Amino acid sequence: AGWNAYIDNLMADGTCQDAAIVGYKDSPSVWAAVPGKTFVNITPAEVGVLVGKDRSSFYVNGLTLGGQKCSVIRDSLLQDGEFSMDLRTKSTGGAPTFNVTVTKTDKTLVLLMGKEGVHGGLINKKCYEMASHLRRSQY
Repeated sequence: AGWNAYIDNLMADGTCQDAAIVGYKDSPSVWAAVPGKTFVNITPAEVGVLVGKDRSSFYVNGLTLGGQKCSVIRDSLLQDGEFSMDLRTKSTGGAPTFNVTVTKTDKTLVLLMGKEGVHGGLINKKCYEMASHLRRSQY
């Protein structure tokens, strides 16, 4: 239990839709991602960009979570006093956008997917709290 409560966020959040707490260590794992959507399918590929040591690439093209290309809009996933990253699903050809806030601790990779036409500020608040537990988790 506990992790499922940060999954109870997406459900209790009237803004978020998906969510993925992912043990992105050597071998990645889904510590608690709402299954049936896409994030839970996070492998070291989508995590290779969500956490890759690369210092410039994906900040302009977009990350990938379960094969879903989102787009960092304030890369601060590395604890420079933030660990939050606004990577949103950007549209192409009159498509609809959506947003995801992705937070990171010292051993986990929390993600917060969310979309009603989503602004990307209340998800940024719900990822800061999803990771607020992973920060109180000492992981």
